[PDB]
Amino acid sequence: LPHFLVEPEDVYIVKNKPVLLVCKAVPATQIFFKCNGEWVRQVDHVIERSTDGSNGLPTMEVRINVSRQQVEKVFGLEEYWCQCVAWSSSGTTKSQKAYIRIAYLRKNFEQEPLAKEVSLEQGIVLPCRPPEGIPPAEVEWLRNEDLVDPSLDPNVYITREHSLVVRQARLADTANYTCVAKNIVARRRSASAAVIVYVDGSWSPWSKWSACGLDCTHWRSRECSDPAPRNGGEECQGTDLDTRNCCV
Ligand SMILES: *[C@@H]1O[C@H](CO)[C@@H](O)[C@H](O)[C@H]1NC(C)=O
Repeated sequence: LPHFLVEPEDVYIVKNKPVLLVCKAVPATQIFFKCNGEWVRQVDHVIERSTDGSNGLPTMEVRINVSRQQVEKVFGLEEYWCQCVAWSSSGTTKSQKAYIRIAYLRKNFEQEPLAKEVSLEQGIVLPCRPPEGIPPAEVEWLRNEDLVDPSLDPNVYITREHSLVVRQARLADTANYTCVAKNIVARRRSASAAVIVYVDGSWSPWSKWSACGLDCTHWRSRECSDPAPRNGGEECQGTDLDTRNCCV
């Protein structure tokens, strides 16, 4: 019985360029391809006959070119497939069904990231669902122009559901985040989502009481710097100076 060395793999049509399906078996006397329940012509087959290194048995290597027009013309229930069959003195053998699909990628995203307002300690999740296409598109994130790398920082990482997760604000500051769907046919960039990191201003501890001056009054100082109000963040609610009656 013949044993396959090289089996036909699942190939995709990029643009309109032909695909090659390599098939090799040992021992082989005759080798033919069967596409969608129909045999391929002998002239279309590119045969390669050679003697095996391990034992004195004939080895055959065959390759067929399948164009874009050949795939799209076949209309039915199941997808375009090509199975390689090998012959010998003992019997026949069947290889794995290699599925040939026309590669594509849509323009409209299923889900795009939106603008979010977050504080210094709180964490945010930026969701993204890439457009439909065969094979599925890989997801890459951009912080403004620069590519987001999850290996550089543990606080910034991309989940299995393509969403970007950030747990802090100083480790990932203010930036327009855009989701990029990457496929062999086309690269699709989503709309930029403005992520703003605000610092809510809270008062600093009270200073020491000043000496009792004239008109029986003494003041105390206060500052809005623990933490200081940055970006959109709200200012400190209260007074900068506190007056109290204390003398002669
Ligand atoms: C996003 O870019 C716009 C200009 O196109 C800018 O005005 C805005 O502040 C940016 N947002 C962030 C978070 O950088």
